Amino acid sequence: YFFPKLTAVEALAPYRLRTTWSTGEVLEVDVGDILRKIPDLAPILDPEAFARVHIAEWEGSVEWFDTEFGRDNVYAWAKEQAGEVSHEMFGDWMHRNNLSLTTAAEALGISRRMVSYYRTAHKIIPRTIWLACLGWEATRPETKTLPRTLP
Amino acid sequence: MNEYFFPKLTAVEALAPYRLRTTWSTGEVLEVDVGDILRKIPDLAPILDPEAFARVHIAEWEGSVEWFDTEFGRDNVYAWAKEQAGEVSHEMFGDWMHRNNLSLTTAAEALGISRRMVSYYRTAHKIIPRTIWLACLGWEATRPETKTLPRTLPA
Repeated sequence: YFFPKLTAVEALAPYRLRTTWSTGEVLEVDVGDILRKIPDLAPILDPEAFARVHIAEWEGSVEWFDTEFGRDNVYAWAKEQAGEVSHEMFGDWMHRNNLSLTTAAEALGISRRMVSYYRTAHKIIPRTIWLACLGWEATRPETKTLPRTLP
Repeated sequence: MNEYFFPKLTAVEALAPYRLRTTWSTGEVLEVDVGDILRKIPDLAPILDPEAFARVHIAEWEGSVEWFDTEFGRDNVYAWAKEQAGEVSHEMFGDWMHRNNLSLTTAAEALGISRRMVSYYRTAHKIIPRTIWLACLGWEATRPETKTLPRTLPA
């Protein structure tokens, strides 16, 4: 799952969006690259159709014609474009290392609850935690204790 | 499917009746005769006056080629300009998709090209090569029920 709720979206100058969330966050995000990448999204490149952006009823997604972008993906891209670590980066770290909430928690030295919060975007990911994720990847396998230097 | 037309009409100039010169955001400068279409729509008869024709411009906001009232959509004018030069228009290509009930997926599969390239051709983002249009017509002539294509046309 994904914790934040989208409460507003507004089109700026193509192809930038302003998104407002239940967390009180107001985040901007450029969706130009994805609209140019995916052929099916071509009608949205027309500046009059782009301006038509709204929240979809059922799904809480960013929509022009039909639920184009899940709110979770939009939230991650905004974090990433802003130079922060997104819940998707954290999820990718877990998936590529075949970690559960439990083994991720043990990997990082934090609680299971905290791992869940990071993966669900319930809590923003500190720089410290992402450095730890990479540090953990750089020190595999699990030795008896952590090394004094990088291998 | 919804429509997107990539080129923007950036200038229109009345030449000798009834030819126009059109400039586009693609860099293209294309001439096109509209005399035949004007003659076929009784409501457009006043435009046939050389003085009236000379007053062609781009419609405020709406963007069509206009004399009195948004007469020709820029996308149609672009298509006619291509067709009159003996080139394949995005409308010919879109008509081929439409009359065969094709999507980006089934058109791409039909022709053996990418969905992106189908979209580029459809939306006038890329000029359509002669080879591609011949392929559209060949596919229509055989409409293969399998992936494998026949050695000859059907009888």
